[PDB]
Amino acid sequence: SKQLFDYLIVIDFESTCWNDGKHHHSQEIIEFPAVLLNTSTGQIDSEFQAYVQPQEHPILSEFCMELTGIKQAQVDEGVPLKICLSQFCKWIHKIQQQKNIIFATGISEPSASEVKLCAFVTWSDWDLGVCLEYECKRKQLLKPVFLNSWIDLRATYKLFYRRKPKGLSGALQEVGIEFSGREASGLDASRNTALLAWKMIRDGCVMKITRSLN
Amino acid sequence: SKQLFDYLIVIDFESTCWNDGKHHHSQEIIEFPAVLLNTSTGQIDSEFQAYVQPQEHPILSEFCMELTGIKQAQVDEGVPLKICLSQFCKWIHKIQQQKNIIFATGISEPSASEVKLCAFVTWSDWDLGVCLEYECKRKQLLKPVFLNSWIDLRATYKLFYRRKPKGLSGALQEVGIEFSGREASGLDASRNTALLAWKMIRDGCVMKITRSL
Repeated sequence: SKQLFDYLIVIDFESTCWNDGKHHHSQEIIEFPAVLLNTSTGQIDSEFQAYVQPQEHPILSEFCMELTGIKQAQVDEGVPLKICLSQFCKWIHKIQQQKNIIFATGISEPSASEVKLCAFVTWSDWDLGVCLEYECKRKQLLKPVFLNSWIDLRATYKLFYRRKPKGLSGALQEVGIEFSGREASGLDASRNTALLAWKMIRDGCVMKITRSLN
Repeated sequence: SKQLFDYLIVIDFESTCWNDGKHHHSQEIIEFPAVLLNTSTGQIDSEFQAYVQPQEHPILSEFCMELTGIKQAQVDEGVPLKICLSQFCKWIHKIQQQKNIIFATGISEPSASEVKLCAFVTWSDWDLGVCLEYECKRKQLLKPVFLNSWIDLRATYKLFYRRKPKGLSGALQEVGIEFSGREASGLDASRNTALLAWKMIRDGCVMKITRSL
């Protein structure tokens, strides 16, 4: 099976959250992880991780610290989301200059092996379609335009293996990949999502864009 | 004090929820309540209630059934969300045929004629700005355009009384309205939210649109 993208960037956001019934607050990203997956070798050639300091609700709840495993001192040393997006773009620009990566849906010219097509992968459409999207609009921040299209890996998992998975853990378990300890979060969840994408590629799944916000 | 809107429609959604240690992002509406408040008389002239059958997670968790008071058989008898908006629009169309209500944007003056201005009121922006909005966008359903602007009663309470309320119950307690027992849910919570809005009108608060999409 021939893949369209030479690299995927897998992202699994962690954010503030509460489950106190009908009290509803505004959620802010607290961890911004990304792993660069090589669709030809299967390895992780580069990683990005930044803890984001919340501004509207800077105190992490016990439910949130229990769910994400993130301690208070980590978001206290972290940077606001605005600075985080600048750091992430610097990382994107770095991996472009190193691996000759562009973000395109296809080359309308004969293929040149020097250029590499890359795409963003998330588990659900929640990361780049809900979490980062509706937070940038509410804080009037500039969202990088290359995060407006991605690959919903859960939807890709459903139509490929022809079954409905019960979360990222359930999907990994059904294909024989079992991890130990608590459910991964942040950079660990991103690495495991990239493992699932690599397993799907080995099984012959061609990763295609599933959602666009344009 | 002269009010801008002649009627308010108060909405307090109930939705699926879990507390099983896992990450949960998409919630589905399971109760669709709405009360029509008369801002001049103080009465509730009409009500709407529909139990919505969830599709992505049709089995209500025990944490959800306990928190909302909704039993599994009620959403089993309920209708999908798509059908629910059609019933809600028929109810909107019905109160239009009876009370001559219109929904208009950028209203800088109370109506002085036969036509009556109405607006939607919810506690916080979560109901019409997060819950219904994301669920319609992910399910590719057509959301009624008149649900694109509303009155955040929590924000209106904060800037009017100049104090931080501890939830809808905390807000009611601070204005002398005290309830006992479990936290209300669904249609009961909508009536209690409309009670708060009526008292705020009595204190002189002019209800204004706070959010528009």
